[PDB]
Order: sequence, then C-alpha cells, then structure tokens
Amino acid sequence: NIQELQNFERWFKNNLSYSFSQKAEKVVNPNRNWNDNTVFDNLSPWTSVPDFGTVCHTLIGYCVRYNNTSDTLYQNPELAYNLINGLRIICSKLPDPPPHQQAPWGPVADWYHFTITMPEVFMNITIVLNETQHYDEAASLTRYWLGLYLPTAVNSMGWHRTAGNSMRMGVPYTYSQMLRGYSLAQIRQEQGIQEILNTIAFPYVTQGNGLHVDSIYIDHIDVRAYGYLINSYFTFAYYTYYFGDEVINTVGLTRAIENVGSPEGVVVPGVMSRNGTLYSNVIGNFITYPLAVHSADYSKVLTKLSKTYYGSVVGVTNRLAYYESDPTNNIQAPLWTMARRIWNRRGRIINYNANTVSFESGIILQSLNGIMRIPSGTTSTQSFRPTIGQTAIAKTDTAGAILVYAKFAEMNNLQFKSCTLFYDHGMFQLYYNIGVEPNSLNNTNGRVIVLSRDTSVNTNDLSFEAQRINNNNSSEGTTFNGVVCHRVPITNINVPSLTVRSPNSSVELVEQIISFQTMYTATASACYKLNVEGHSDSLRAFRVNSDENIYVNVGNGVKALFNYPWVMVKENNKVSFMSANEDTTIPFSVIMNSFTSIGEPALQYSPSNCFVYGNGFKLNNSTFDLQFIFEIV
Repeated sequence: NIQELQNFERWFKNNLSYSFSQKAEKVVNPNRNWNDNTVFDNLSPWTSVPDFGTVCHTLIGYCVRYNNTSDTLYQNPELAYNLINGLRIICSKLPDPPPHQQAPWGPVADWYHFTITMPEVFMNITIVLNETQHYDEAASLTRYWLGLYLPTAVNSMGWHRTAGNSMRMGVPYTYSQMLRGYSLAQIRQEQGIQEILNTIAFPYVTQGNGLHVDSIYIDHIDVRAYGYLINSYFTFAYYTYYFGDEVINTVGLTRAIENVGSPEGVVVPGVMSRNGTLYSNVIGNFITYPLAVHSADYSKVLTKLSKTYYGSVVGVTNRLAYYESDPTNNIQAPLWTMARRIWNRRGRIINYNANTVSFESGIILQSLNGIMRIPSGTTSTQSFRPTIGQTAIAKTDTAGAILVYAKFAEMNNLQFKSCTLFYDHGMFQLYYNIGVEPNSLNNTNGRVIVLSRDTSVNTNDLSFEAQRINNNNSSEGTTFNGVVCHRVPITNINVPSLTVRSPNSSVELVEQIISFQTMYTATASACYKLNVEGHSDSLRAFRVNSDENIYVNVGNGVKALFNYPWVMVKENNKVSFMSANEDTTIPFSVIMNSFTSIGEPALQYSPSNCFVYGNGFKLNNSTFDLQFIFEIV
C-alpha cells in the first residue's frame, strides 16, 4: 500500500495551503521564536492547556510555511529540524499509558487539543517533512502516540466522540492507519470510520440536527448554527479523497454555504455564533459563489449576492428557534430576528462588539439603550421558539422578497409583519403591525433603526448628524460604509421621518421613531430603503385596497406584492408566489387578485413548476421548495 500512502502525502502537500485557508482554528504565518523547554517563547504549554493549544497551532502554521513555495522558509532545513524537535518535546511530555477520561494536565474539558489539535500536529509535521531525513522518525512517533491517543477514529483518552470532533479525529486517524500499512479500503470498514461516514453523509432531514431539506444547517436541535459546520468543513476534502466523492452530500453542503455565505466572508448574523458576528475568515474559501438570489423556503432564509452587495434575512418559523443564548451571550436576539441590511462588498467589514451588537438596520428598539436580554435558563445553552412564526419567500433572477409574521414572548411580546425586497441595487423594508405588550413601555417611544455605525471605525463618511445638517437638516441620503438610506413614504401608512440619535458612546443611528400608543395596538409602522452607494432608483410602494396589500414597483423591471399570507415577485418573464402558511396549492383567484393589484390585470401566465389542480395550481414537488413559479407574456 506504499503508492497509496505516497499519493496521499503528495496530495496533502499540494493542497495544504488551500486546506489551511478553509481551516477555522489556526495560526497563520507564525513568527514566534523557538524554545527548547516550551517549544516556543512566552508560553507555558505544560501547565496551561490553552498555551499547549497555541503551541500545537503554531507548529501547524510553521508546517504550512515550510511547505509553501512562496514562503521565505520554504524547505528550510533549520525549520525542518525545529518541527521534528518540537514534536520530540511534545512526545516527551505525554503520559503513557494515556489517561482515562482525564486531560493529561489541567481539568477535564481541557481534553480538546489533546484529542483534536495534537493529532493534527503529528500529521502535518510527518507529511510536510516526508522527503527529509526526519520522516521515518516522525512517522514512527505518529504510529506510536496516535496508537495511544487516537486508538480508533472515534475514541480518545477513554471518551467516545461524535459530530465535528469525530470529523477532525478521523483525518489523522486514517493517516495513522495508512502509516501502519492498512489500505483505505480496509480502513473504510472499521467501526469508527463507519460512524464518521454516517456523520459526514449529511442526508437531507426535515427536523433535528443536520442538513434540512432546503440546505440550511441546523444544530442544537432547532438552531440555525453554521459555526459548527464552519469549524470542521476543511475535513470534507480529506474524506472525499480517502473514501470517494460519494461519501458526502456535496450538492447539499454547497447549497448550504451558498444560502448564507459570501466570498468576502460576510454571513447573516442570525445563522452565526452566539456572540453576534457577521464574519468568518474561512467561509469565503469553502466554494466558488455564484451571483444569485437564494431561498430556503422551510428554514426561512433569503440571501442575495450581487456584484455590489451581500444581503440576507433570517425569517421566522415556529419549527425553529429564533434565538439561542448561553451564560455569557444573551443580548443577540434583536440582531438575529430583525437584521434588515445590505453590506457593500467593497465596504469595510465591521464586526459587532458588546456595545454595538444591539444595533443594525432593521432592528426595532423598545428602549434608548436597545439592550434586550434573554438569559439561558440552563447551565449552558438554551434556544427559544417564537410564539408565532410564519414566513413566505419569493425570488426571481435578481430579486427576492421575504414576508415574515412573528411574535416573540421573550422580547416583551414583540410582534410584526416584515416586508423585505432585495434587488439591484438596493433593499426595501416595511414593518407594519409592529406591536409589544400593551402598557409595557413606560411612555417611551419605540424606534426602527435605518442606519447604524460603530463610531470607533474611521470610514470616510462624516457623522450622521453632520451629514444631516449639511443636507439642509435632512437625513435622506445619509451614507455609511458604502450604503445609502432613504425613507419610503406610502400613502395611508404612517412612515416617520428619519432622525439621528446616539444611544451609547460607541454608536450613532438614523432611525424612525414610532409612537408607543400604536405599538400597544400593534399598528405601528416604518419604511425605508437602502442603496449601494453610487446607485439610485425610483422605487415606489402603494397600499392597494387593504392595509396588508402592499405593491412595490422598483421601477426597473422588478415588482413585488406583499399580501399576507402571500408574497409575489415579478421580473422579466418570471413570477414567483409563496404562502406564509406553506400551502402547496395556490388558488387562481390569488393569482388574478395579485396581477390586478400590481396593475397588470390581463397578464397572460402559465405554470412552470406546478400544475392545474383544484381551485388553482399544485406544486410539482414540495419536498425542498415551496414557491409557485409561472412564466408570463
């Protein structure tokens, strides 16, 4: 099996830099100085497990440097020596026998790094030095010590492992078996590897952990949670190599990443980690992203990636958590439920912090400071289902609309109907029927954020207040980080003017103040649009016959209709409808009424993905997507 082993090592070295660009936990281009006692200077790895983790990552980083043709220390013999010497030092400190359900040092739960990161150290060092005098020793050290610390693909130090952990473990484990002379064909049949194969298959599921039918990744039972997928994504290429293209649902996973990510690494915060983050430094390297509008009709995500912006809305369904908190992070629900923002792709990536995470375009504030706490009632995490969650999504070639009806018990019974439309090159947002529990706001007006900025970040925009005053004391056309805001009036709907306010020292806002009286009656409303800086349009919105029948004409070939429970988008020869009740038949009367509303009563249409059934049309297939698509003349 020597050629199989050598082919793999060749492949590993060829793809190392690329693979590293996908790996979430790493230290890039390390320059830390070498130390004979602690591997590197200024760390205490033998007492502090976090420092041991740093030692491990740094060694791996140095392997990447050694292997990188463009790096100054490419194939450098002294670095090769430092790497093997570093491994020798680590090996000299490892208990033998390995402990049973204890970390070699530190407390339990500091087991990570010994099980996860350390075997990766053995693998990286051994392979990158495979053409050197150090290879046999490195390989022998790996065979011995991984034989102890990773005796199977799924067991380490007396513990059985699953999910992302097992995905990490299987890669150096499989390599360790290859070093022992076993073929990939034999390794595949091992009980532990079989578990991992099940874990990485990612079949479509309708509920619980895994890849839901519409390619949104769910974890912790009911949480949109890409942080976990992101962590072990780099391992997929290894399993595909080891065991063939067929062992992973590549189509499903690719679509999952398309549905939330972007090349710049910007990701809608409602699917990201609990601290409140819109950025991953690896997700952009997972796939080649198309310019497209994506929708997940069951899990409730609408995402658009254009040449100029990334925009996304996480909707709300009673089937999934709207929020997940932990003992530290508990103020992120507004961001997860109400972010209605486009990010200029050429803009600065400003990530949230404790002082700014309560503020984003689209967030409805119930207080001046905006803090809305939902504590975890367990000793670790807790996820929360919404009281009401019904969401419809409709998309065409370049446009997509999302219509959300939600009520959140833990956010003072906050409810709303939310209407969002993404198009080239902007986003329309209308909230109506905004409500909170009557008499709960202590005579304080609510406010809907239109634009927000972290004041510590020096973009080259003047402050919102300075821009307002320069612009004849109007906040219309206020710009931040490559995005421009405008108020959108709708005759017979209350749309407050844009005003500027600094809540805390770290934040400045443009917002629409809404009366607490209308919030009490669940009749409050707000309406704005964002444009990519340098782009403008003549978007107009209209109330037609009824408060809930809202027709948007972007004026550039895109029309949308929000008529709860139905949403519709029309662009060129395509029309898409969806019901927030997730109906699999659409009545012809809904179609006729919709076409009348948008000023095209005689529109000629025929079904594209549905068929004449009962009082209208039934979806050809409702397993994955719930939009009725028609071709028009």
